[PDB]
Amino acid sequence: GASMQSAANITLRQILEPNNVNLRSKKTHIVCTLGPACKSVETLVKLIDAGMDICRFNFSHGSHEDHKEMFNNVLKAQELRPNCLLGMLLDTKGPEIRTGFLKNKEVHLKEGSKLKLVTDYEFLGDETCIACSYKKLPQSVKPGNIILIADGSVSCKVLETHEDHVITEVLNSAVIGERKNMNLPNVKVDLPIISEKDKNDILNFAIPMGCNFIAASFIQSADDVRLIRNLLGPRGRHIKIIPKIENIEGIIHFDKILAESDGIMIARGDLGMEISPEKVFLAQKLMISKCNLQGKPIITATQMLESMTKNPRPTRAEVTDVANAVLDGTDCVMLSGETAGGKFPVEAVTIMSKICLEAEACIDYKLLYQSLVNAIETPISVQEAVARSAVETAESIQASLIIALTETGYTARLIAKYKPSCTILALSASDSTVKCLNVHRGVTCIKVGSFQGTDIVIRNAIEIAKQRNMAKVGDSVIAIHNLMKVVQIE
Amino acid sequence: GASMQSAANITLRQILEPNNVNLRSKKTHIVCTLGPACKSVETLVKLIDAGMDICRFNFSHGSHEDHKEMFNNVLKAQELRPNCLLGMLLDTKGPEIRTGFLKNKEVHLKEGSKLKLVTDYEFLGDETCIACSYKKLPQSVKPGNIILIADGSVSCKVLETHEDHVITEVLNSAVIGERKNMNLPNVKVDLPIISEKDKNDILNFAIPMGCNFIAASFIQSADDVRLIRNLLGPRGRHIKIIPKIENIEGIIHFDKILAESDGIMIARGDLGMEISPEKVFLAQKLMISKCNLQGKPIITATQMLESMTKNPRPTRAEVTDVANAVLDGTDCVMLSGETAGGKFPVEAVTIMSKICLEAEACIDYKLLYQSLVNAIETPISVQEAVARSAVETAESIQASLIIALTETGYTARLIAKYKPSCTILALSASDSTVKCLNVHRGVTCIKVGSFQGTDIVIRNAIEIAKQRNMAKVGDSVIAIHNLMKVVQIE
Amino acid sequence: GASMQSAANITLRQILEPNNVNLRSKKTHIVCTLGPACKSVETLVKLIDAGMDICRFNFSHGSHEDHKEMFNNVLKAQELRPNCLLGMLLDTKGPEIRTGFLKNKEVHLKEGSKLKLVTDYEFLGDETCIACSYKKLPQSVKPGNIILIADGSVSCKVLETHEDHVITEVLNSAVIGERKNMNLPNVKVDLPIISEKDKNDILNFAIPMGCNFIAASFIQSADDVRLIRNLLGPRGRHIKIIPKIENIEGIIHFDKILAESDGIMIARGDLGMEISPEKVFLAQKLMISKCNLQGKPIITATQMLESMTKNPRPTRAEVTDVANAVLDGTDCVMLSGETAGGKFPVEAVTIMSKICLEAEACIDYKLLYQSLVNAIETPISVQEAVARSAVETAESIQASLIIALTETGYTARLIAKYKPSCTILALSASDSTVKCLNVHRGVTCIKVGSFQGTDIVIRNAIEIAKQRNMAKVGDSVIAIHNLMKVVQIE
Amino acid sequence: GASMQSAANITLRQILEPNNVNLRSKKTHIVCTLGPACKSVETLVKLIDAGMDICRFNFSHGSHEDHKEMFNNVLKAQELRPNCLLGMLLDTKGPEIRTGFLKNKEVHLKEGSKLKLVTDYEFLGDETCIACSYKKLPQSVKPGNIILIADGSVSCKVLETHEDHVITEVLNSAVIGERKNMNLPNVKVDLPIISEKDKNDILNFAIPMGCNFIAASFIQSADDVRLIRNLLGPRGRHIKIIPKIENIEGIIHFDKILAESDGIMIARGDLGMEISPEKVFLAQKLMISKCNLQGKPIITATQMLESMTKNPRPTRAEVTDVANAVLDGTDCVMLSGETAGGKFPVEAVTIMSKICLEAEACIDYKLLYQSLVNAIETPISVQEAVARSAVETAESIQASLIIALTETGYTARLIAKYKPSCTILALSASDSTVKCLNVHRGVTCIKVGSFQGTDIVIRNAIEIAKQRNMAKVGDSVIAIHNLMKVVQIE
Ligand SMILES: Nc1ncnc2c1ncn2[C@@H]1O[C@H](COP(=O)(O)OP(=O)(O)OP(=O)(O)O)[C@@H](O)[C@H]1O
Ligand SMILES: Nc1ncnc2c1ncn2[C@@H]1O[C@H](COP(=O)(O)OP(=O)(O)OP(=O)(O)O)[C@@H](O)[C@H]1O
Ligand SMILES: O=C([O-])C(=O)[O-]
Ligand SMILES: O=C([O-])C(=O)[O-]
Ligand SMILES: O=C([O-])C(=O)[O-]
Ligand SMILES: O=C([O-])C(=O)[O-]
Ligand SMILES: [K+]
Ligand SMILES: [Mg+2]
Repeated sequence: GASMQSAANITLRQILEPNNVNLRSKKTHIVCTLGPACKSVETLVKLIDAGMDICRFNFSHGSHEDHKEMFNNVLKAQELRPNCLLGMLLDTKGPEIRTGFLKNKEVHLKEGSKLKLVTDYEFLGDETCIACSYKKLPQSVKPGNIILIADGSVSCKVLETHEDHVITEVLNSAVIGERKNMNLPNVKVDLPIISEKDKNDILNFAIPMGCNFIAASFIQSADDVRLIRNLLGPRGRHIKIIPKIENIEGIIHFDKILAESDGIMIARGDLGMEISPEKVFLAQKLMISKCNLQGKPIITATQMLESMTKNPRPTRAEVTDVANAVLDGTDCVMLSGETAGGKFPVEAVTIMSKICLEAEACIDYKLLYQSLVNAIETPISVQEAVARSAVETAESIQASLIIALTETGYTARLIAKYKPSCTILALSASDSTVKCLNVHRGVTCIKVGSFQGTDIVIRNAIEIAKQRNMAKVGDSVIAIHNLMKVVQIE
Repeated sequence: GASMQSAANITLRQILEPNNVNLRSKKTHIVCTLGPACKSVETLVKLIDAGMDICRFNFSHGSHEDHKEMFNNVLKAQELRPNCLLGMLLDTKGPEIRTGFLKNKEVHLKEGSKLKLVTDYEFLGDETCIACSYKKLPQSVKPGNIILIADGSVSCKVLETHEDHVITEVLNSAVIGERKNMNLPNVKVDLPIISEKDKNDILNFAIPMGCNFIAASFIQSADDVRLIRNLLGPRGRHIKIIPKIENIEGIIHFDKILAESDGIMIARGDLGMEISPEKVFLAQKLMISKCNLQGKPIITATQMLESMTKNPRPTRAEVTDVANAVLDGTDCVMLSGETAGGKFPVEAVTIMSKICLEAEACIDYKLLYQSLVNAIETPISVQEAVARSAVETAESIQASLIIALTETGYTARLIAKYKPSCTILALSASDSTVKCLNVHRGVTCIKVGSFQGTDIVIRNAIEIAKQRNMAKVGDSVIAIHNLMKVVQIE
Repeated sequence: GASMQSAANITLRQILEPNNVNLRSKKTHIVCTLGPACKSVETLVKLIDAGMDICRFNFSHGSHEDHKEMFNNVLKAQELRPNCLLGMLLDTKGPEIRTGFLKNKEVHLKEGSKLKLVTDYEFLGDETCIACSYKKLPQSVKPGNIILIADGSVSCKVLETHEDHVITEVLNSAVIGERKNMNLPNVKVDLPIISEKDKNDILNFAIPMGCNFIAASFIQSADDVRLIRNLLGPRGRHIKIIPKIENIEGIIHFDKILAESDGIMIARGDLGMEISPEKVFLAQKLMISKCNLQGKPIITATQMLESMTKNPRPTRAEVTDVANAVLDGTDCVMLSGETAGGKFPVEAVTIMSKICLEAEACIDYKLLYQSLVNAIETPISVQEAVARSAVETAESIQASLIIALTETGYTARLIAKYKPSCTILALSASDSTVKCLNVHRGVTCIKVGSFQGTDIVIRNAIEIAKQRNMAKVGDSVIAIHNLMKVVQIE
Repeated sequence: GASMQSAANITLRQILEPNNVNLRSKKTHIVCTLGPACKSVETLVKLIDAGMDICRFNFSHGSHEDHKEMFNNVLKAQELRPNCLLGMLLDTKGPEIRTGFLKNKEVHLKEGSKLKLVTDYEFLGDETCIACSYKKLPQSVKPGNIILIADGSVSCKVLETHEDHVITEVLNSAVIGERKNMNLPNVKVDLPIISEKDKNDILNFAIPMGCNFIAASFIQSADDVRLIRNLLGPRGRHIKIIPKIENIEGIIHFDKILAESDGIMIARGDLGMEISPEKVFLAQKLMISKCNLQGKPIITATQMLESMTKNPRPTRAEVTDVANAVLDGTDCVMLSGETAGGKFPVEAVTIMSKICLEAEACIDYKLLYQSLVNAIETPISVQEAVARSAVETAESIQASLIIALTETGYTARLIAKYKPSCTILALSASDSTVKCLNVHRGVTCIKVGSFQGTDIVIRNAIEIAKQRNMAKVGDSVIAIHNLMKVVQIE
């Protein structure tokens, strides 16, 4: 249980006058799933200009080599955009059930047609016959059952179950590519949380490549989170674990999963295949509420701008979904197929930033802070109080920035919890910190020198803030490191 | 200048437990647009069972012939569903700009290909050449301009402009049928709000057929409402006027439009094409808030479950759009192409009812009553105070129903304003009242045969309520008629 | 414990413009202790005119015959004021320690002088030697102890202890009469809750004379209240038990005492002698809150306008004490020595009415209603719901009266709990009801005939209301009997 | 116009358990009027221990030499108590009307006795004839007029008026001394705001002796305040002007008077004689509410514990008066005759401190700060923001103190406005600041060295706070000087 959503203030002015502010000045961060549509350095720079903050590498697709290439192109895109430090997110395979490979890379499934599902996962399929990664499929499904494919974009009714295959009837026309996700109704999937393939993805890519986050697919318990932490060991001590909530067990054990985790991802695609589509908005709102209360970052994911895979504009529902995720209190929003395989990756990232800018602009921050402080039980730590004091002071004097000097990012995470109206400028001499803080709403990072003076580091930040149009002369800034001070910009 | 959104109480119970209640028990009413996909009595009966409350007739499509056949098949579906009293809504053409007629009724437009937009509206087009209703189109657009087609699901870049035609580039692949809506960028449309074609539809369909509402397209002022009211005359005195807000002028003059109107339609499709898409959510939240304060009913429309024109289940953004429209304070939600030309009309309506039930079970109704009461100024009339108290009493004792005895529907309209947790049972002898109240959230009507004893009317209504499983023996009911009484079911 | 005090609104015009209103129009009711100072029918009539609602007969003073003569003078006063129905309250002796009788009816005790305390209670004393009613006095005190007399107005330090007597030092100058109350420090009084004399006062005066309330001195448990209820028996079934909280045991067991009681008296005199004076204001604010939350009436008693026993004007502290008792939420305020023995009984009652009216005019009834409704947990009974709804409907339409037709008084008590801005006119055929309801803030009673109908009764009530200037033509009145109706005075 | 009162939290524990805490640890400060009852150094030392914070010298009484010997005795007492820095308050005569001098210095006026009131102020009166300071007296009052004496403790009905005297009837029995204040009914007193006697008192006592405050009698306008400021000149620039509101003119112009002043004194004695006594509680609450809003200090004065001039313990009304002034939001409470001429001055100050501590113990500081912040419009100055944050932080971490380094007292006043739960420890090099901040609730000063750094002054303060047990090992303290730092006591 929980109670929700931030108070809005909408004027005619907001609806009619254009919001010409920079797309990178927004508070909500964007997770972009990388793939063929945005592989080039040139597209990665365009995505940075449009508002990309975190890069998602889905290990359910591609290969280590193709992911290694995309990763290095991101590093080259960062050399072209020095004021942008991107977080690197590895999204695991986990205990997934997938469709197979295809002869012509795309099949055009038609409503009313029969589709045979085979267990030979090496088989290159076509619209008449496709493979399933799950060898127990014939024994697991029964005639009448609805197999869901690609976030439920395809529904198949089981007609007959055999020894090695299943005959289905396609219930709707859809075009799908390779290795689409699947859901088998009321089937207890006999698959480990961490497979040998997951182990090779984490140890042989995540740790050597320098990923900041592990988005663990299908987490069911706090024990699963500890298992990954242990797998990561001493070398991966700075890699954050973001469990993905996408099954009933993740919902039931949410509170404990959240306690062990470094943040959460609401994996609505697979979740909306497991539970009734109408139940997902409840699960979304509940999980955001809880995360906001614990000060843990949350990523709202999947089918946010779905139509944008084919159209340069989103539907009406898609706009409200992004806006309402922001007003619910999400730290991040996410783009999946819209960036990885769609026709308009840049225009998808662009309008998402515009929707975030609009939604953030009508939030009632004075009220938002009051509602947080009322929910959080006091006494609180000295660090939390000073962090909170910074947010209230910033709001009272209409300060442009909160500058936090932090090695671990702890101070910045504490300020972020109180959702200030202004940007948080986290200043750190750690490379993991400056990229890990990207998952927290409204936190912008500057990488500083390891043993540099408090006041010189603050002036260099003010100088970069002036250089980035974040603050002008005459403005006030809050500086925090246990103390808080108000500096007038000059 | 508004402030909004109701408080949600979400438990694990709500997420995980199946809701097995009747689809017609929901408070949010559904407007279905009728068309070829639901032309049969069998299908029209399935939509009634699924939760349809108001039938929409888009006079921009079909013919007077096709619409008469449709109207009469609804009357036939009602004979089979006597506990359901549907409202009939005529949606005007208005000062619209449309794509013309097609050779094979449907075309597959492809990304990067050229499209010739001609001004001869008799030209049966193909994927290379399509007619445009606004003869002034070549002199109205300029090279580089983005023409929007079918709620902006098709974007066209003007390459060159000629005397009688325009040459564009199809910026995305899309399949479109006949008479798709068009938006011309920054063009002041020289067309009347009420045309001769519109007058013929109102005077020779709406009045003879007995339409309960006029959804007036592209309303820009209160004088346009006054105009339709005077047009309707005495013969159409019980017909409600529902201005559609779908342009900048409709937004600017919203307050004056609202004051003259009988309710509002948020026509997001054409509005989303007129203003930047990211600004539609702002418009929607502001208008719902303003209507909620005035006690005027509001219909949230377009692209609510768009993906369901092809798939038997919606996207994650579609589910939240509906849920959020309900939590915003909308009275009705609408289906356009999802029921008119879609492949899954019955499943579209069904999931829409399920999302409404799920969102309504969230609302903290005691907090919602308090916020309405705080935002309204005391003193109010004796009539409003008694309606207000019926809602408060109903909530305090957890009453099953609020039974309103009303000729006009005014009492039911007042109770509905205070949004109670239980159903408002509106008892009227008037056929127009009974069918008009369908636009107010949570109002269910019984048509009474006479105006006998005040206690016989109430007793017979409880007997009907019990049979319909709305009320059970031992429940309390509130009866309002100026007084309020609490009655025990026996 | 609890949390408290109602919202005040002070304008300059309230401070400067005179309050010309009738003194009996106030909501807060006055309890006047009757004695030699107000024995005459002539004075009792002026006391009615100055705002007296309940008469207190202190059985610690006088005699049965003297109390009977006064009671019959109250009945003659009421014949001259037929619009005034006084409640009769018997205050029991209880387990009290009293000073004796005096040779000259008064003693002028001088600071520094020695005072001998004797145990022969038949001895008429003087300035040098006064009797004490507690035989165990010399064995109950030790040298250095401070004996408090007359609400702590006299302090005596024990110098020496002997078999049959005690020698003390008068610590302050004071003039005192006979049978003043006493407090012995750290003494658990070896006296019963109800003595044979208390039994005789109850059964031989309260039941035969027809008293409406028993204010029981020194109640320590719910067992004491049940003892009294059983002592009253069938003949005393309509007599209300108002326990007096005047010792630690009464505070410790307050919640259980309150549950059995029909109301509470904050007997601040003795309580102020038993506990530290600074602690009494805490006890008072807590008790009023607990009573207000239960809908049980409370009387704030003792030393409210003390200085007015000698002066025609009160002190600044005395005015704030009365005003603050009203804002705290007391139902009644009491005058003890101010009316029973003082030099200005009429001017004491006059100013008390005037402070009450001034403070009642500060109250924000909308905020007061909201607070109570928030504090009381739902579901509430249908009866309590319609009572609550009559309060809200009256405030919403600015109604002049709440007309409640009740036999037992139950309905009027339910309305009185939600503290309306307007008077509650209770109509009852029961003579006990009509006199008992006086202890409730804002309730005015009219005795109706047993065989009169609802319409006849509501019409005569409205007629009396016009005659009494309680309501005028054009005003709205709420009538409740389970239903609520709004009536226009014509 | 205003709305008010601080929310209480009372438990049985606070009522039954003894609070044996140091009387100088309270937040509310005490203003003591010095007179013959407390002339000795030994008594002044006991008054300091009992909780005296400001010394009032009423120049309406005694001689210039009497006040000087008194001031010197205060200076001597302060040498025995060095951890206590008292404020010196001069109370002017103003445009006052007084009773004359007596040949027995104290007379006993009896009820129903005739009294002559002469205009020759050189006459030594008895109970049959007393002098008046207003020569215009028999040309200002008519038969039936009630002349008031000594805060209205004596009422005098005019029997007849002549040329040099009047004949009145003593309406009550009272013993009075020399120079008692007087109020003439509906008479416009033709006297100056500051007389030549007031001029000599301000210029030849307040400036040379070093008074910190001037409580100016009967201030009517902002022009009167500006006049005193002009008189005080640059020599007395550090002297605070505390206007006394004791007339209709002072209430009508309170806002402009408050704007010009350094604080306010609610002079209830004369005020209660000018307006109806039942209206004084309205004035008190409105004025406190307003002063609290502007963060200006307010003193609640007269008859707070009046009965204590004769008794070692107070009335019930007196306890609620002090307690309720604290809960209303008063900075100081004052003692007049209780300390200047009474029989029990030490016990009066003791009980006053005990009531303060009790009232302060039930204040909800988190709710108080919330209400203050909501009542003050944003943006505010950086100085007010930081000060506000010191309060919020202190409450969040349960800090022991707020240490404010301030030269003028500006910082400490800004903190005092937000009423923290912990003591404000103001540190200043200035002697006037240290003795002026006493008028602000919860402020304690330590006088520091002028040429010492911030960090040496803070660690010295901590060691003094430790010695006084105002802070201890393990505590958090907030240090403010524009910044806020949280210091751990080690
Ligand atoms: N009566 C009808 N007959 C045939 N097709 C219809 C009918 N009504 C709607 N449609 C089809 O469904 C689609 C969506 O319906 P809808 O009523 O929303 O029309 P529209 O083109 O979007 O215009 P508008 O902006 O007025 O709603 C139409 O474009 C059309 O293809
Ligand atoms: N009926 C009476 N006859 C004579 N004197 C009375 C009477 N009632 C009260 N008094 C006088 O008024 C004073 C105050 O009255 P009060 O009723 O408060 O009694 P009390 O002595 O204070 O005892 P308690 O604690 O019951 O109030 C008494 O002490 C007595 O002097
Ligand atoms: O993995 C995801 O993001 C999902 O399933 O939605
Ligand atoms: O007309 C409509 O309904 C629209 O444009 O959304
Ligand atoms: O009996 C009383 O009223 C008292 O003691 O205060
Ligand atoms: O002067 C005063 O203090 C008064 O009148 O109260
Ligand atoms: K004076
Ligand atoms: Mg005075």
